[PDB]
Amino acid sequence: SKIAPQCQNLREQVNQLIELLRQEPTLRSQQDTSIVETALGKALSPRFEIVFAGAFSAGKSMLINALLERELLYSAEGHATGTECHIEYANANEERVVLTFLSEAEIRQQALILAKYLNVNVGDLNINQPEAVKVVSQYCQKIIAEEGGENKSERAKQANALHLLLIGFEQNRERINTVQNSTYSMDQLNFSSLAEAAGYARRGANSAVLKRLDYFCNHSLLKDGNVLVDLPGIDAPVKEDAERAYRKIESPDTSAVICVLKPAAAGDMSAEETQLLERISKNHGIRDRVFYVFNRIDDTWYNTQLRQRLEGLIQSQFRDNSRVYKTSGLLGFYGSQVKQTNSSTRFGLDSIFATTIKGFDGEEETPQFVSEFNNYCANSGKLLSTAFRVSVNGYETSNENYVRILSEWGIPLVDQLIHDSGIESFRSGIGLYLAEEKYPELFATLANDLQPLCIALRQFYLENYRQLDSQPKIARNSRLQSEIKQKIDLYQTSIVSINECLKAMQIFEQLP
Amino acid sequence: SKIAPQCQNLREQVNQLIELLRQEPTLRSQQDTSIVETALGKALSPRFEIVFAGAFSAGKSMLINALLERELLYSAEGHATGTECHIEYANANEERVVLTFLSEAEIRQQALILAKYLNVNVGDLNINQPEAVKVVSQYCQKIIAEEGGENKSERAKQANALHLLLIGFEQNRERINTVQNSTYSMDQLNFSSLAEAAGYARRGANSAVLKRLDYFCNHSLLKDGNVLVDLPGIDAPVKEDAERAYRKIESPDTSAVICVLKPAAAGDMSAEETQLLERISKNHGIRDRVFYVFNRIDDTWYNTQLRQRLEGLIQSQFRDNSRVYKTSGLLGFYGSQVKQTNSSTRFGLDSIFATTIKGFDGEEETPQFVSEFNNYCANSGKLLSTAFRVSVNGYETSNENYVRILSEWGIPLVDQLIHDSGIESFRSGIGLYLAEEKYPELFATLANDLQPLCIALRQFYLENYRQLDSQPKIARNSRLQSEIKQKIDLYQTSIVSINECLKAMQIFEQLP
Ligand SMILES: Nc1nc2c(ncn2[C@@H]2O[C@H](COP(=O)(O)OP(=O)(O)NP(=O)(O)O)[C@@H](O)[C@H]2O)c(=O)[nH]1
Ligand SMILES: Nc1nc2c(ncn2[C@@H]2O[C@H](COP(=O)(O)OP(=O)(O)NP(=O)(O)O)[C@@H](O)[C@H]2O)c(=O)[nH]1
Ligand SMILES: [Mg+2]
Ligand SMILES: [Mg+2]
Repeated sequence: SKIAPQCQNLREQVNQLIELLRQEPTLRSQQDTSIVETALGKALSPRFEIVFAGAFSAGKSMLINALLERELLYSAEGHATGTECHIEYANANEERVVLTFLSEAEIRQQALILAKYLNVNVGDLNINQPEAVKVVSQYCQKIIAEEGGENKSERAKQANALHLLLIGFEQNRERINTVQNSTYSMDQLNFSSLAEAAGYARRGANSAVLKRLDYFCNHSLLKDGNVLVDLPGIDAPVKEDAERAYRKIESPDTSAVICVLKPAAAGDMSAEETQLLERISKNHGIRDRVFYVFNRIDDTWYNTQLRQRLEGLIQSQFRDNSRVYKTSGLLGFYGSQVKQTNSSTRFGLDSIFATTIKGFDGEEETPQFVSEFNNYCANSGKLLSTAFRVSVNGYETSNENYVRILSEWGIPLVDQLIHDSGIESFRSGIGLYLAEEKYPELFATLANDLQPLCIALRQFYLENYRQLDSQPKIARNSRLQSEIKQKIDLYQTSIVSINECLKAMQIFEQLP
Repeated sequence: SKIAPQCQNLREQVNQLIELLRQEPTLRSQQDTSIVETALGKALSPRFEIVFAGAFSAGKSMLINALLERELLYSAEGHATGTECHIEYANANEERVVLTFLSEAEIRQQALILAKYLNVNVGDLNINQPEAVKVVSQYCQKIIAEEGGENKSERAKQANALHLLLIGFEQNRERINTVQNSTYSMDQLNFSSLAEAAGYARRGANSAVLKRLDYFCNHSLLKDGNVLVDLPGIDAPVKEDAERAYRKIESPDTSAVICVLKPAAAGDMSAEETQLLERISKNHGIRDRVFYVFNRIDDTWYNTQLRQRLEGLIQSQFRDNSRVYKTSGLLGFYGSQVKQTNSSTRFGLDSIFATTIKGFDGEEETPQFVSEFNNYCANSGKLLSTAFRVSVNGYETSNENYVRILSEWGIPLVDQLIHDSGIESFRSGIGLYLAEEKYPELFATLANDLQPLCIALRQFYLENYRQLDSQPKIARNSRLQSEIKQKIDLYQTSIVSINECLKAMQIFEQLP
C-alpha cells in the first residue's frame, strides 16, 4: 500500500538510529542490527515476491493460472516448469514477455562442470566452434547410449542435460552474449497466439539457457507491487536449478511462500516436502509468512482412505486454520474459463481445449477436465443434495456426455463445481492477505524487532547517565553530554515519527 | 523344476572342475571362479526369491495379492508395508504365519544410533527398565514437540521412529529374546479373521521390532520352490530398512526383480526409481532377470497426456516387450474377487469391503473399487465397443450405482473390466516364466559362464602339452603326466555329464 509521509521519512530515521547504536561497541556487539536493517528493507517494499515452491507435478503452475483466472504459465504432466519465472504488474499497453539469458561464461562453466562429472576428456569447451559443439554432443549421445537410456543412469541424465544446454546455445548464439546476460522480449498483439506460445517454447522445453522469464500483466493481484514467482519442482533432475530454487526461497531477495503439497494424492508428506519445510524453518523470519496449500484435493472425493489420512494430517500438523487451504486448480481455473464459454462453442471444446482435443491421431480425445468433470458429476461429489439430475452414459462419447450436461444444467452446475473445488476460498484469502494484512504485518514486525533494539539503547543510555549522576572544563564535558543528549533527542524525534506512522497504520505496539 | 540325476550329480562335477582349475595359479588369477560357483549356487535352487522392489505407494503389495488372487498382504494409502515380508508354499494344513523378531542387541544398537543422532544425552539404554523406556520416550516426545510435528523435521521423524521402536519393545518384551531372534507364529483356523489380522497388526503398524513375516500358502505360483518377497517402498523414512531393502535386492540371497513404477500416475521416472535401476544395474547378473511393471495404469485412461507420456517412455527406454506389462492391481484383484460374489451379497459390499464400507462415522462410505469402477463404466474405457448400455446416475448413491449395474450387466461386465486392466496378461506371463523359462535359463547361464572357464582350462592344458611334446625317471614323469591326464579324463567325464544334463533339459549351447 502507499506510504504515508512519516513512513516515507522513517527510512532515514531508522538508519540514523542504527548509526546511533553502532557508535557504541557495547550495543554493536550486543545487538544484531542487520536484522532490523533487513526488516526495514522489507518495509521499504519495492517488491514483495511470493514463491510457489512445491513438489514435482504438484500443480503449482496450474494454481498460479487459477489465481490469475487466465492462462499464462505452461503446464503439463511430467516436468513442464524447468525454469524460474516471474509475473509482475503492467498496464494493458505494457503487457509483454521479457527473457533473461545466461552468458557464455555461465554456460561454459556449467558445461565444464558437467563434462568433469561425466569424465568427458575434452579441453576448453570452445562452444564458439559448432565443430566442438558437435563433438561434445556426440560424446553426450554416445554416453547416453552406453548408459542405455535417458533415465537408466545419473550419468545419462547429466549427459542429456549437457546435450540440451549445448543445443540451446546452438539455437541461441544469435542472442547469447559472451559475458552479459542478454535481455530479449516477446511483444503482445495476440498474447496467447504469438507471445505466450513463444514463451512456453522457451519454458516447457526446459531449455537451460534462460534463468528468468518475466510476464507483465494487468490482474489486480499483481497491481499493489506484489510479484508472483514460480519455480521448478524441487525434485528436478537438474540439481543446480533446484538448489537455485532453494536460493530463491531462502535468500532475503524474497519473503513469501506458498507450499503446494501432494498428501491428498500421495497420502503422506514426502521427504522432498519435509526438506522444503526444514529449509523454510531455517530462514530467520519467513515462517510467519508461509502458507500451505493442498492440491489434487479431488482424489479425496473418491477414496475414504485419502480423505481420512488428509484430515488426520491437517488436524495433527496444521492447526493454522487461517493459513491452510484445500484446492483443485484443474477444476477451478477451467470452471471459471467454462463460465465464459457458450453452447455454440461446445463449452470450451473449442477456444479452450482446441489443442488438447486433437489427439495423437488428431481425432477428438478427451481433455482431462472432461474426464474429471464427468467423474465429479457421476459417482462422486455432493450433487445428491442439489436439484441437478445429472447423469452420464457409457454408450455416448466422453464429449457428448459433457456437451449434453452443459447444454441443460450447465451454468448453475459450474458454480457447484467451483464451490466444491474451493478456489473461490483460496483466491479470496490470498486477495485479502496480500492487500490488507501484509502491509501492516511488515510494519508490525519492523516495530517488534525495533522494540528490543530501542529498549537496549534506552537501558544503556539511562544506566550510564544514572551512574554518572550517582557519582560526581564543564563546557567541554557538557558539549559531549549535550551532543549525545541531542542524539537522544533525535532518537525521541525518530521514535515519535515511527509511532505516528504506526498510528496512521493503526499499529499500537508502539515504541517507548 | 525337479532335477534329473545327472543334474543332481552335476554339483560334485562342477566343484571338482573348479578344484582342478584352482590347482593352477595361472588360471586361478586369470579366472573368477566365484562367478561360476555363484551360478552353481543358483542352479541348485533351494529357493528362487522374487523381489517386488518399487516406489512408495506404487501398489506392489496390492499387486502381489493380484498375483495370488487372494488377500494376504495389508495395503493402504501412505506407508503400509514398513517391513520385509516373504510368501512361501505350504499345503492346506500347513498354512501359517511365522514372525521373526529382532534381538535386544539389535534393538539397543538401533536405539543408541538414533539417540546419538538426536543428541539424546542418555547413558546405556537399559530398556529392561520400563522407567528408562519412559524417560527416553518422554525425551522423544519432547523433541517431536519442539520440532513441531511428526514431519516438521528429520529429527522429528527419527525421534518418532525411536518412540515406535521403544513402544514395540515394551509391547513385545514377553517375546523378544536378549540375543536370539525369537520365532513366533500365528496359526490358521479362520486365516483372515485370526491369522491375517494378527499379521497386519504386526505389519501395517510398521512396528520395527520385526524383520520378517513369512506366509505359507497353497497357491500354485509358490509351489515350485519360488518365494515371493515384498519390501517397503524404498522412499521410506526409516532409512536403514530401505538400505536393507537394497541389501535384499543386491545380495545373491535373491535373484529376481519386479520393479513397480509410477510413471503412469507420476508422468515420469522419479530419481527414487532411477536409483533403483542403477542399483540393479550394479549387480553382476540380475539385469537379464528383471521385469518392469507399470502400475496405476488406469489414470492413463482418463488423461491423453499421461497416455502419450507413458507410450513415449516405453518405446524409448523399454523395448523389452516380453518383460514389460501394464496393470492396475486394484481393478484386477477385486475383479476376480467380485466374480466370486453374488447379488444377495451386494457384490462384495458385504464379505469384501465390509470393513471399508463403514465410514469414519460408521455409515456407508464408498470403497475405492466402487468409485474407480463407476469412473471406468461411465466417462472412460472402451465400453463404446461393447453391447453394455451401462450408465451411472448422480442422483443415486455411489453404492446404488454399483448394485444396479452388477444386478443386470454384472458377470459379463466384470470380465470386460479385468481384460481392460490386463492382470490376466501379467499373471499369465509370470506364471509361464517362473515354471518354464527360469529353470532352463538358470542352467543355460550356468553353462554360458562355464564356457569361458572350460575354454581357458582346455587352452592352458593343450598349450602346455603341445609345448612339452614340441620340446623333448619316465615312470615318475608319467605318474605326474598321467595323474593330470586322469584329471583331464575326469574333466571330460564331468563335461559329458553336464552336456547330458543340458540335453535332457534341451539346452544345446554345450561345452567342448
Ligand atoms: N485432477 C487434477 N489434476 C491436477 C490438479 N492440479 C494439477 N493437476 C495435473 O497436473 C497438471 C499441472 O501441470 P503443472 O502446473 O506443470 O504442474 P507442476 O507442479 O508445475 N510441475 P513441475 O514439478 O515441473 O513444476 C495439470 O495439467 C493436471 O494434469 C488438480 O487439482 N486436479
Ligand atoms: N486406482 C488405483 N489405485 C491403486 C492401484 N494400485 C494401488 N492403488 C492404491 O494404492 C493402494 C495399494 O496399497 P499398498 O499395496 O500398501 O501400496 P504400496 O506400494 O505397497 N505402499 P508402500 O510404499 O508402503 O510399500 C490401494 O489400496 C489403492 O489405494 C491401481 O492399480 N489403481
Ligand atoms: Mg511445473
Ligand atoms: Mg506398501
